[PDB]
Amino acid sequence: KTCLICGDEASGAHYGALTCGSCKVFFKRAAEGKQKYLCASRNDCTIDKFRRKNCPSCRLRKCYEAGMTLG
Amino acid sequence: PQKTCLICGDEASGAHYGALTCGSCKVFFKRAAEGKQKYLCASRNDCTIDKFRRKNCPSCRLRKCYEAGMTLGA
DNA sequence: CCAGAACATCAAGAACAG
DNA sequence: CTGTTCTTGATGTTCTGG
Ligand SMILES: [Zn+2]
Ligand SMILES: [Zn+2]
Ligand SMILES: [Zn+2]
Ligand SMILES: [Zn+2]
Repeated sequence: KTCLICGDEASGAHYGALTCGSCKVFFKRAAEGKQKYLCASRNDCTIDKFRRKNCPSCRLRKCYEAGMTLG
Repeated sequence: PQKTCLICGDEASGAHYGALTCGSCKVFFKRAAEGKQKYLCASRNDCTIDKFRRKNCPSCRLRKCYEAGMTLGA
């Protein structure tokens, strides 16, 4: 019943596994406009309801990594 | 011959609340400075703040400030 | 020159529309 | 569900009085 990216709330399957409302919207806007998001630390940046915004780079790869795509 | 931000690195504005800050940094501080922002760091309070990633970790940023010795006036 | 106020952006997460 | 638009907090850049 929970997201597999941020771990918050699941809304359904989108471009792959379960995602939160935002993780859905994020993944697209993100992977499409190809923006080299660079982590600010050591890439392990824990992502969740509270922090997911803090670092697109880490969030984004968590997507590809946890299975996700555009088609 | 260029003055640089002691916090973000962007083009420095002036001596604000304590040090050579960038435009935003000045403001950024004052706002959060005294307020319940409750910013949360991602990793270990040791991120690297530069003009293009200052938005990422507020916590670290502000902390860097307090560390650089900024202030409002006690 | 600087601390603030005032006016202007960005972008994330929610609410919609098809 | 997926594509698009709206709302709003967090930020940024100008404009002001002392
Ligand atoms: Zn999520
Ligand atoms: Zn990160
Ligand atoms: Zn700065
Ligand atoms: Zn941080």
